[PDB]
Order: sequence, then C-alpha cells, then structure tokens
Amino acid sequence: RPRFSFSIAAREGKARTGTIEMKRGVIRTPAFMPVGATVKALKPETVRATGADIILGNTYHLMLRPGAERIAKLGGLHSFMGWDRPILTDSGYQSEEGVTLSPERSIEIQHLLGSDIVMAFDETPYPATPSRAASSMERSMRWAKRSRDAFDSRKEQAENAALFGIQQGSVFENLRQQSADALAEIGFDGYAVGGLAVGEGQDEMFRVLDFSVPMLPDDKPHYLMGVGKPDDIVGAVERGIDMFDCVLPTRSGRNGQAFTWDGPINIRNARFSEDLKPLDSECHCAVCQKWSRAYIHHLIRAGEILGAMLMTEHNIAFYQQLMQKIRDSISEGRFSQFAQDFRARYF
Amino acid sequence: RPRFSFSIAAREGKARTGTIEMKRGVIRTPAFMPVGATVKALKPETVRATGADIILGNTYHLMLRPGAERIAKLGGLHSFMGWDRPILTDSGYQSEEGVTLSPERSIEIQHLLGSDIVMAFDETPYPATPSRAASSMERSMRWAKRSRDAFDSRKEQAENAALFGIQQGSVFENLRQQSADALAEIGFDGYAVGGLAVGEGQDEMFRVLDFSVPMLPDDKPHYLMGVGKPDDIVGAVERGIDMFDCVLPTRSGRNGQAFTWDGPINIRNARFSEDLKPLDSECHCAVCQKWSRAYIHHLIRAGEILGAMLMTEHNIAFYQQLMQKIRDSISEGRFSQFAQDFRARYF
Ligand SMILES: [Zn+2]
Ligand SMILES: [Zn+2]
Repeated sequence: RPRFSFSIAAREGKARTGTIEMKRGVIRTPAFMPVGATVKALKPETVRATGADIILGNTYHLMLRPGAERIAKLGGLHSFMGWDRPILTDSGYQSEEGVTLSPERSIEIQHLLGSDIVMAFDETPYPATPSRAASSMERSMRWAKRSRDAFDSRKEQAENAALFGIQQGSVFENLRQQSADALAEIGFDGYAVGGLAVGEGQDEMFRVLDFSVPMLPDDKPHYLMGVGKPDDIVGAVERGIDMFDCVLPTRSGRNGQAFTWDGPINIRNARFSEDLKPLDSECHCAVCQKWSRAYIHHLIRAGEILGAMLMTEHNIAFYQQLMQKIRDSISEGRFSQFAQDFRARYF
Repeated sequence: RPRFSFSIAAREGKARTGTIEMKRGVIRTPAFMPVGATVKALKPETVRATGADIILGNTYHLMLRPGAERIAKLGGLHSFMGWDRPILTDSGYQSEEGVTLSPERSIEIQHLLGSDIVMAFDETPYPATPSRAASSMERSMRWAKRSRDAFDSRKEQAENAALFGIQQGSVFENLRQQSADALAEIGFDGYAVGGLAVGEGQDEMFRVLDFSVPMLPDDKPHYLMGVGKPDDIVGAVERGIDMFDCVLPTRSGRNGQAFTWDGPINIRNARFSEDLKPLDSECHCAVCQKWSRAYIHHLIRAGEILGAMLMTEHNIAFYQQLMQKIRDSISEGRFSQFAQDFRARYF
C-alpha cells in the first residue's frame, strides 16, 4: 500500500464515500474511530470484529502513562496493545512555545508511539470573542507550520505516516476561511475541523460546518474531532465530513446507555429487568446474537465487568453499522433518504 | 447422556482420573470449576476456551439478585448467562428450621436456577470445640436428609439433576466418620468435603483429608469446597479429591496476581514494566500468545478493565492446564513424579 492515498468513489451532495489506503491497512470512509492504550473493555480483535478499520490513541495520556519513550522501547503502540491496523493519535485538547508540550514534542511523541495518522499540535474555548478566537487561530496556524516542519524533518515518520492539520476559528466564518487558507498553503494529507463539540449545540455546530467544510481541500479527508451522537454523525456527513472519533459509545456503554435504531435506551431502567429481547432488534453484533436486555440490565446494576464489556461491544458495533449504512447509501445515491428515515425512527 | 454417571479410568495411589457424564455434558476429573451469574470479566465462550467443563453458581447471591424466580421466568441460569454446559450451585456458606434459607428453599432455589449439580444445605467455624463441631455436624446431617427428600420430591429435578451431600466434622476424625456414615446411609450422587479452607492451614487441611476422604464412597466423586491454590489442588488430588472450586484465579487476577509454573507473580511490580515476556513461559492461553507482561502491568496499574479481563483469562487457563497435567499424569501412572516436579519448580 502507499503511505497515504484517499480516493472518493461516490458522492451525493456534499457527502462522500471512499477509502484511505495506508501501509497498515485500508480505511473505509465515512469512518468512525473508536477511542483508546486500550479501547476500554475490549480486546483489539473484538474492536476489529465490530468493523473498525482504525482506532484513536492519545498523545496526552500515553505520554504520562506509560510514557512515549517506554512504548517505543517496547516496539511501539501497535505491538504494545495488539492492534496492527492504522492508529490516529491526537496531538495533546500557555506560551507561543507550547504548553507546560510544544508542536515539536507532540510530533515526536506521536512518532515514538508509531502513529499512522499524526495530528498537528493546536490550541479555542466556547464561547469566544472574535478577538480571542482570532489570536488562538493564528497561534494554531503558526503551530501547524511547526508541526509540518517537525514531521518532515523526521524521515521515517514522513515516509510512513500521514499528517493532518486542524482548522480553528470558533464559530466565525472569516476566521475559519483564514485558517483553511493557511492550512492549505502549508499542505497536509487531511484536514480536521477543530474547535467544535465544545458546548455550542447541534444547530450551531451544523451552521459552522455548513460554511467551514467547503473551505477545505475537497480531495483530502475531512475529520470532525470529537463528534459524536449518531444524529451528529449523519448531519456532519451530509455536510462533507469523512472521519469521526468520540468517546460516547464506549463511555456511554459503561454507564448503561445502549444505542438502538429507535434511539438510545438506559439499560439500568427497571423496565428491562425481564426483557428477553436483545439490546437492538436489528443489530448483527455478537452481543445481540447471544444475550438479553434482562441479563445486561442485571450485570450493569450489579457493577459487573462483563456488563461493561457487552454494552461497549454492542455500542461500537452499532456505530460501525451506522457508518456502513451511510457508506452504502451514499454509494447508492440514497443517503438523503437514509438520513431522513434514520432521524424519523431514531427520534 | 445419563442424568449422572461417574466412571474412573485410571488410578495412582489415592488419586483418580475419569469422567462425570451428565445431560448437559461431560466433566473431566480431577476438575476445576471456575466460580461465577457471570465468571467475572469473562464471556462464557472464553471460559469454555480455557478448558472448563463446568462452572459454579451461588444460591445466596442469585437469590438476592436478580432473584431465583426471575431467573426461572427468564428460562433459567444457563439461558440467562449463556453457558450451556453443567452448572454446580452451592446451597447458600440460626434455627433447626434454617437461617434467616432452609434446606427445602435452598433446593427449590437451585431448581429454579436449573442447577445440574445441587448441593445439600449445610451448616462449622474454625477453630471449633469438639462439642460445637458435633452439634453442627449433626444438624448438617439432619439437613442433608431434608435436602435429599426435597430434591427427590421434585420429579423434574430428580430426573435431570444430581445431588451432592457435604461432610462436616471440623478437624475431628470421629465426627468426620459419623458424618460420612450418615451421608452414605442417605445416599447421594457425590460427596463434598465441607468445613475446610476456613482458616486451618495447608498442613492441617491435608491431615484431615488424609483420614476423611477414604471414609467417603470410593465410587462417587469427592468435591473439596473452596480449594484452592495450585499446591492445595495437587496435594488434595494426592489424597483422593476429584473436584475443586475457588475464587482465587478470578479474584487474584483482578488484583494483579498471575499464576505461573514458577509460582505466582504480582504484575503490578515495577520489575514488569518493560518485560516483553508473556505472563508464563509455557502457557498456551490466548493472553500469553498475544500480550506482554509490560502491557498487562500497564493496564492493571491504570485500572483498565482489559487488565482484569486478560489476567482472569490467563489465570483460569492456567488452572485448567494444571488440571489437564494432573489428569494426564494420573492416566500415565506418573502423578507422584508430576506432583514432586511441580512443587520443586513452583516453590
Ligand atoms: Zn448489538
Ligand atoms: Zn497464559
């Protein structure tokens, strides 16, 4: 495989479906990346069986424990945790130099972990005034150039990994445009939309995506960081987003929240205590094949680890099934119909 | 298969190896029964993959949550938890009537759960005076007859399950003999040695097994309740024990203790932080195939659920491998050699 190739196979409006090819494997887009040096309560083989093509790791947590250098001594993150496919690492979400973490150190840590997709080191709270959002965006663009240069100066990294830049600008169209321009001038393998899902609400997030995603190079992947709920994902794909990561399915799962095509349910609710149905009626996951709502209700009420395991496997599988229906519906020119049907039933 | 058939295929001194056949499957003896309505941190398929033929469930915990009647409404324990092979249930470890639980209720609960091997309801703290141990043993034998009659009066249970009686008597040879006599006069499908592993220490436990196990019918299985460490198991098999249950491998596992052929290790110890070796050098389990001491050290230090999962899978697999080496060495007439070699290396 090449270091990085993104190809778009089908479109419908702003939505796209395709593939990213990398040395460690192929990523089907739109993609959901489960968040990890573990996807909580799941073996990597289980994560793969749900359909994930790539997972996310964190520069912040891993650098603290067990340490980036230690992981590199041990053979890198893939070998450490037993996941042999692509890994995307966030950059580590104050001075011009960095945070006491700088762009250079961030890129180095991601190298030491052996990340396949490296994120530029970026700085913007919500709400923000125009002045503050601009100051922050500009710093982020200076740090984006430092990230680019640090990555390129490390031959092994530049030859085997990819680098994504992150658009800032808060909710302001002019700053988003400046930011997109800056990032394209530097040039990256993909472009994230940063600075959303930080308290603005779906309506506002969608409004900003509406003008922001078209500013980015059309021929490169578009990653919406930290999103989100199933309906956030569907709307964001309608606006041109190709990649997602979020802790909801894992975290939610351990707290009793199961995703279903008829909306989320809280399995701890006494109404499930004698419910022999699977979590979701249509889900093809191993959990829905084998165990009832009643059993999983019991496990979660009892604080049993197997409850966390089963809830998490189901939720990540649900999310992968969602992404597959999105991909197929775009490939078949019926994604707008799918999005409408999905929302009518989910809500 | 028959309701219950125990056949001995080979012997060496007091040690025996063979099979129990039941409707839900065959049990290889000497057997280790992992303790559960879940074996903590493991899917039942994982439990089976380690080599377990039977697991234990509890009348006490299940009757409290989620309730015996609820589990029967839901189709019984096997269907509830997704384990289709035999399950042994303890009886629920004060008046002549029972505990505020009586023999009759205990047997009924085990029926409602759908237990394959039902334990008689029994009462003896350590240390105990001869007078108190005798009083307690005698009550237990009256309760053993009540258990027998309750089981036999329920046709479905008597036709499809087995009933084991439990020997008491503390550390006193004469009371153990009276107890064995009483139980044989009533007649059971198997015989447990109760009242050990309650604080007496290995030397004393072995001394009591030395005279107590020969008192029991030779042609029926002998179950040592709540034992134990790998060396306890080996010594107890040398004294005629066929069946074991213990929470050590599961509980220990979650606390960082891994069993190995060179003795237990605590994986949280900083010495393992960069150790790329598997938990045990010879172990054939999936955990030792795939992950390092270093990774598992990190997970347990970090309190990650996957740490508990992997430690537990390894430890239960270790125990099953131990039981297989015992079975094979008895079948080959070299168990005394095995026991000596095991101890020399383990210690
Ligand atoms: Zn499911
Ligand atoms: Zn192992």
